[PDB]
Amino acid sequence: DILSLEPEALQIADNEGTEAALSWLQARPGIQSDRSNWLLRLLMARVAEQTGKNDLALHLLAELDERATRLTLSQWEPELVFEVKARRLKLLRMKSAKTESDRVRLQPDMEHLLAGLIAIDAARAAVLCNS
Repeated sequence: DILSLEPEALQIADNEGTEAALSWLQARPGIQSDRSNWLLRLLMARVAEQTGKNDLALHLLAELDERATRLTLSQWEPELVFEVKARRLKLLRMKSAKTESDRVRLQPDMEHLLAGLIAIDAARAAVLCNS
């Protein structure tokens, strides 16, 4: 999107020091979600490798790579996985009211999905707790 396109951090690293460029990279206010949180260290790695440091680039990427083998299913792209689970809840309110004898066990199939949404976006889920 936008967070991995910052060429002006190279425009500080050749005026102020390469330590000062890494200090500039953390104090940008946009880094909220885990996608832009992870790409920022690669941007820190690009500034570190370009100007002649080339040893901090390993530890910037190794501290990147351990948590790179995570963030799998609903961490990256939370807008997509929220579209999946909101449909499985909206379909469960149609299948019942024809066999009224197995509705005593639908509640974990709802209240785990209904707790699967509050871990993603608590604002959009509040118009789904209606009866």
